Amino acid sequence: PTVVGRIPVLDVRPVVQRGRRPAKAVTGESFEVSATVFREGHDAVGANVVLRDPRGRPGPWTPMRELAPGTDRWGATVTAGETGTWSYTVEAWGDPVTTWRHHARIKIPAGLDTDLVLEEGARLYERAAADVPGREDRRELLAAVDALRDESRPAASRLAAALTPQVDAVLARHPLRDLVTSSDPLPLLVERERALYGAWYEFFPRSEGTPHTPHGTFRTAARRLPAIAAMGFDVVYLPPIHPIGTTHRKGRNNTLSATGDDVGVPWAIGSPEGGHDSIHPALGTLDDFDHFVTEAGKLGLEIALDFALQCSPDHPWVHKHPEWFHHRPDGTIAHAENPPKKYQDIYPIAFDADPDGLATETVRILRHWMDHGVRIFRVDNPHTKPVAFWERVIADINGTDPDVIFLAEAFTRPAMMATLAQIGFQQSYTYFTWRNTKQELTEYLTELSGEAASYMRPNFFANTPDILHAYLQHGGRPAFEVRAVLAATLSPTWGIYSGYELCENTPLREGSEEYLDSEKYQLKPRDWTRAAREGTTIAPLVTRLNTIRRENPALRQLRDLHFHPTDKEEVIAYSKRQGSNTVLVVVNLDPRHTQEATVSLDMPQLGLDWHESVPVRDELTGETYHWGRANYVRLEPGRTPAHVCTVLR
Amino acid sequence: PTVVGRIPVLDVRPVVQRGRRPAKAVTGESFEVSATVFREGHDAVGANVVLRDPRGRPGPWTPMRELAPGTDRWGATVTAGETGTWSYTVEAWGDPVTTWRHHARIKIPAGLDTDLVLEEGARLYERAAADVPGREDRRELLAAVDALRDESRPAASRLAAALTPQVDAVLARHPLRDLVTSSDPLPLLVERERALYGAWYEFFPRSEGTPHTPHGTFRTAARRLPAIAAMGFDVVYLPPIHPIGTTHRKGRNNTLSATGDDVGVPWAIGSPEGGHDSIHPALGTLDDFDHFVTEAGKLGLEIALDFALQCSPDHPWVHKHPEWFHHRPDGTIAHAENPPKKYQDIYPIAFDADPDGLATETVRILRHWMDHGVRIFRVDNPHTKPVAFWERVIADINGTDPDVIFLAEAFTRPAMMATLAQIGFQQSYTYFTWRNTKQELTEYLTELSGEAASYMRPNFFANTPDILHAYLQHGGRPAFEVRAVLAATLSPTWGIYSGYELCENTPLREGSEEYLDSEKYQLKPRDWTRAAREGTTIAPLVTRLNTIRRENPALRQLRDLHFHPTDKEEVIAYSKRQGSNTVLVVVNLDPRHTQEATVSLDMPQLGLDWHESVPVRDELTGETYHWGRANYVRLEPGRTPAHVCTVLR
Ligand SMILES: OC[C@H]1O[C@@H]2O[C@H]3[C@H](O)[C@@H](O)[C@@H](O[C@H]4[C@H](O)[C@@H](O)[C@@H](O[C@H]5[C@H](O)[C@@H](O)[C@@H](O[C@H]6[C@H](O)[C@@H](O)[C@@H](O[C@H]7[C@H](O)[C@@H](O)[C@@H](O[C@H]1[C@H](O)[C@H]2O)O[C@@H]7CO)O[C@@H]6CO)O[C@@H]5CO)O[C@@H]4CO)O[C@@H]3CO
Ligand SMILES: OC[C@H]1O[C@@H]2O[C@H]3[C@H](O)[C@@H](O)[C@@H](O[C@H]4[C@H](O)[C@@H](O)[C@@H](O[C@H]5[C@H](O)[C@@H](O)[C@@H](O[C@H]6[C@H](O)[C@@H](O)[C@@H](O[C@H]7[C@H](O)[C@@H](O)[C@@H](O[C@H]1[C@H](O)[C@H]2O)O[C@@H]7CO)O[C@@H]6CO)O[C@@H]5CO)O[C@@H]4CO)O[C@@H]3CO
Ligand SMILES: OC[C@H]1O[C@H](O[C@H]2[C@H](O)[C@@H](O)[C@@H](O)O[C@@H]2CO)[C@H](O)[C@@H](O)[C@@H]1O
Ligand SMILES: OC[C@H]1O[C@H](O[C@H]2[C@H](O)[C@@H](O)[C@@H](O)O[C@@H]2CO)[C@H](O)[C@@H](O)[C@@H]1O
Repeated sequence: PTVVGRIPVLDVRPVVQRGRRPAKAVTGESFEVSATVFREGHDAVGANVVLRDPRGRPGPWTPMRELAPGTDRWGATVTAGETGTWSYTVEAWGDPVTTWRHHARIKIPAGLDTDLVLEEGARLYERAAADVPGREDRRELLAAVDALRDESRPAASRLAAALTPQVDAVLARHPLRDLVTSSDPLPLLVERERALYGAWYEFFPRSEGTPHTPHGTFRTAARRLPAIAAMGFDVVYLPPIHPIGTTHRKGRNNTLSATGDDVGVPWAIGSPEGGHDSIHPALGTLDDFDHFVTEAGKLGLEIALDFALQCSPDHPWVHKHPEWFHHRPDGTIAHAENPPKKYQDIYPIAFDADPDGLATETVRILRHWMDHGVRIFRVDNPHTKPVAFWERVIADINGTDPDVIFLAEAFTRPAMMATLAQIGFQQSYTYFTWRNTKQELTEYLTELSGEAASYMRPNFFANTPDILHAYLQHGGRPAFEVRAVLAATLSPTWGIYSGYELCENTPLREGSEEYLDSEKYQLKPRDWTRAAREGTTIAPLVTRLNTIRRENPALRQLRDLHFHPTDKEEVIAYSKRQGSNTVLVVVNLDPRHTQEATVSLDMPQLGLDWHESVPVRDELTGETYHWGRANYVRLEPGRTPAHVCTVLR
Repeated sequence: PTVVGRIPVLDVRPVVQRGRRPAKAVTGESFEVSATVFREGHDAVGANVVLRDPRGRPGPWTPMRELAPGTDRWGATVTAGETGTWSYTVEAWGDPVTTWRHHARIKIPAGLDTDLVLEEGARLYERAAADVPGREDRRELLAAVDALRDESRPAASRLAAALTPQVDAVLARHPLRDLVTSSDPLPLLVERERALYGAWYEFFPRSEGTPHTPHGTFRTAARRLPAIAAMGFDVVYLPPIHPIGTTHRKGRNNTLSATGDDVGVPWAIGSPEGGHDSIHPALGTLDDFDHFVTEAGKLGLEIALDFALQCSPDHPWVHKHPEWFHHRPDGTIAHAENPPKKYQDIYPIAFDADPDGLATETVRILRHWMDHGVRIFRVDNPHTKPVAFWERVIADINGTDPDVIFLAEAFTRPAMMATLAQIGFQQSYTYFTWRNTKQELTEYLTELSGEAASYMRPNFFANTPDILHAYLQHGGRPAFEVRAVLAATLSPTWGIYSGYELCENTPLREGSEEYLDSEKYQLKPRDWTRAAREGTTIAPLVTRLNTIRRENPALRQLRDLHFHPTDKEEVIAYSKRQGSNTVLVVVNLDPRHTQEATVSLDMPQLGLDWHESVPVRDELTGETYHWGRANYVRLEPGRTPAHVCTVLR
């Protein structure tokens, strides 16, 4: 057996890990399958994609086209259906009819061998006719065969009868394919919509309490849910809900020693009261949690729980499984670190003495929470545990429960970030927060919407408890408005951490990305009512963004994205499409100064001619414009951060 | 069972066809193996390359280094030995000693836990000692262990005793490696020196005849061999040596109808006198050929025969194997083409009726010529026969005869060119002749010396019978001098077609790359003696170039190559290295005007400091200079094309 087939079909993409891990999609998502296809000699080739579902059934006729002239790179768009493990193959073949046609068009006017040429075409068309199941379509091709062979008619007339639109239409649907050659199948893991698309809201239940009982419970924290669903979110991400240790507990503002009433950091998991399978007694009981989850569901909210594989010094594991920790020679366990950040309040796990015990327990924990309706886990700092540990765990859980979604909070280097997604994390946190210029934003989203989309699905949290960017610190409310538009229009999954709406932007100190008086170390009650009546919240903008996303398929996908040029460095423009839905966005990245610019649209990239002028609606205001090749915009910070326009049908 | 190992080692390179075809080397050739290596958490990793020979034996300790900070990309150089099929693995591991050292250097001055830290280092070094086979080296590490544990000594003193050069030296050779993880093996095909390195001379024996018998024979053509060996060539490439057909024979200057004396084109193979396994009767017999090959061998010349899988209309195959041709409905066979070039004098082979019969016969033919000492085949237009056909043929021939070398004359698109090498062609013709500007030359050689060197070995023919470039037509002798220098210094294989030395540069007409009165269609006798006495030949330059190549290992490899900047667009500078041999070349690409420029050497890329001034010798003249960071040159066309300098040790 040779490595190349009769008709070379090489380097099929997408490919992950040389085919050892699957490429990714979700239900209804489209993406481009490509390959390098060519043949010996000078005759024409064709190619098509054969997409096979989990039961092995082939999809529709999906012909490919060469993507640029002389490159021999071919592509076609395919669309995932139901969830599960799919496969894709590229078939390449000689296209003798295209070849003949080319030669005929030249030879026949030139009077060169007209009878031999026309007979050769007749025999090609007959072979094509012998495969066509339709009787009418067969009749049509035999009628052309007859015409081609009618030696009483003029050459150019005979030929023209084989080149009619209705002959072309038959041949486009049922082409004569010589020497069909296939690649080896590549795998596609198709998952549920939410893996790609969803809006996320993070908050700490404990901060939503009362004057009598400041430490909120699941019963009191439930009252925040309706407001969260009303802002248009689909997922509520909770920090750790377990008991919190006392030894080395952190006080307010990341101070080393807690005082008597300090609540500590939820990520310092575990005490004599319980570990990762338990509920912090101040939040209530498992039954209260079930109530929280039921009420979330009725509002169309799924819960994502935080999963942090680490322990406070008081976690039961410390004495029950000492070999899950690395001990120094005096028996002590060094506290966890991410230099120059220190986590004095927790111990890191050691994985190499009892990897089987750790796997078994981890998945029991996850299954416990799964039995209570948590189908989405936000995994804390996954890059500080072994990659192969996550690979085995996710495989074990998705083996019985494929719907479960894991989000990797890996703010680390590219290689680890990529690899974590490739070994099975459905979603990933990203570098979004550190992309604020037009050049940074354009470069990064080109990367994320390109080849990386075959393995990574990004979750653009405009802020987190650990990340308050200088852009927001220095920008104020207009900056919060911009970042919200960007996140919500550039990724089909975005998120905010509670307080973002209120434009909280006081840092711990100059040049830090920590908040001052961070909610990680203290209860942080918020006057939601006042903010709403005094209009000091960007909650209405947030709500509108999620509505626009729910109303526009283009914003619920990642891969179709194009950046259109402008004459201003502060002003950025882009478009996204899904079927006939097209969304066009123009953002002023300057939060302090009004910017006026000219936006030059790539009209073909919108599916229009250059001279066309088509109507749009700015969905933020309801206002209408007529836009084309070049357009003046004027964006005043505070009044408008951006135009988020749909192209009107 | 997981795809990722305990310590991630990913995307090992070189890789060809995802591991389905081997990466390439020759004996004594060095190249970089790389991989992406990292781990969970913050501790250090290390990595090494394990090269395994055909009998499975591991090479030496070959430690890798990260190639750029923060990239997680690691590399080391390896060197191929004997010929055959090898394998390479990258091993990745935790490097606990580097990690410990880092922490110690900080903690010990800071007075933090000095006893615990020093004991932890002691126990690492003890484990390191248990692996070390050397007794002296073991003693050295245990002495450090003792020092580290000597609680009577100052902390910083204890530490310093574990960081001495002689401790480092032991640890560099025998490191403590945690959690060793390997990539899956990748294949390497190591072939003989001539596959990469060699100088080629093409001529037509029939042109070297006598006044009585103008049509030269193998006996008369042999007289040219001594002069070819004296110019320093290693390989003589002969056009087809078989009988030439009569039907549709071409006349002089590619005219359609031959007249009574016209000899025709050697590529129009076959007549009633014989086919591809026969000798043209006007060249003599097989015994005469044996004499030619024997005399070539005594002069250190190997012969490459042309292999052109195509027929004249009078080849016996036409009636013996009609199913090896495609016949039109009237029974005729369309003559071969490469549009807009037509080959009326030959029929192309059809491969799909009797592929097995074509394979069997092709390899019998090659083996015939092999039994007569032809161990190199120049394959004519391989891209017009199926890629899998070439794969099967080369594999069959190299299966029994691994020393045989095949050169692909595929002047075609990148995909086919790349693939033909990857399926087993040892060498390839290239775009060299159409790369004449500094930008073209720099770009193309960066490509050839980069990733493509894992599968493709280039053969830079400065001219061929089918390619007389405009640069030579418009440049005259100074152009010939430049192109020679380039070809000979940029590739470890180069070549010329007879008459190049005489600066023959008259095209068929303006804007053609054909020679006027081309040797393909006529006997072309040359007064070699007169040209030598009158100095109208660049044979002395050619000879000097081949001597320089024979005297300098740097020019017998491809992959080590760097372009140094200059302030003149017409002047190009580059360097190549192999061990302590460094060659530096500066060429004036302008054949009409003197050019003066400043050449700014990347001194580190030469292995020197910026301020250093190294002596060089221009090997073309014998003159000596002292060169460094910035150097004035002045290059007068006709007097000097280039400086070809060796850096003096
Ligand atoms: O006949 C049309 C063509 O004519 C002229 O081209 C010259 C050229 O200027 C000469 O130097 C020489 O070209 C060499 C190249 O130097 C050499 O690299 C190689 O070419 C290969 C390319 O390097 C490789 O990329 C590929 O080319 C593709 C290419 O990527 C595509 O873009 C596409 O090319 C089109 C051109 O864009 C288009 O403008 C025109 O080209 C003119 C050109 O302007 C003019 O100066 O047509 C082509 C579309 O067919 O297609 C090609 C694939 O065919 O592969 C090629 C080699 O196949 O080899 C050539 C010559 O052997 O010679 C040409 C004239 O022969
Ligand atoms: O001196 C340290 C460092 O401090 C400052 O970094 C800022 C930065 O300006 C902020 O925007 C943000 O950084 C983000 C990045 O925006 C984000 O991309 C990501 O960074 C990743 C990179 O994308 C990726 O390339 C890789 O980084 C490697 C890098 O390729 C290496 O070249 C090497 O970088 C060195 C730099 O040459 C040097 O400038 C300095 O870095 C500064 C930085 O200039 C400055 O603005 O030192 C490093 C050598 O340590 O190393 C890194 C790997 O460490 O992976 C990173 C992943 O981090 O994420 C960061 C935030 O993590 O925040 C930082 C504040 O630290
Ligand atoms: O109590 C443990 C630890 O939690 C925090 O750090 C988290 C952080 O919030 C996550 O976003 C990510 O960086 O992982 C960290 C560890 O789980 C606190 O900020 C930290 O001070 C605290 O010690
Ligand atoms: O005899 C056929 C054909 O020979 C020449 O074309 C060659 C060319 O020289 C080869 O090196 C390569 O390109 O393939 C061709 C045929 O094998 C002549 O140039 C041409 O006129 C002639 O028809």
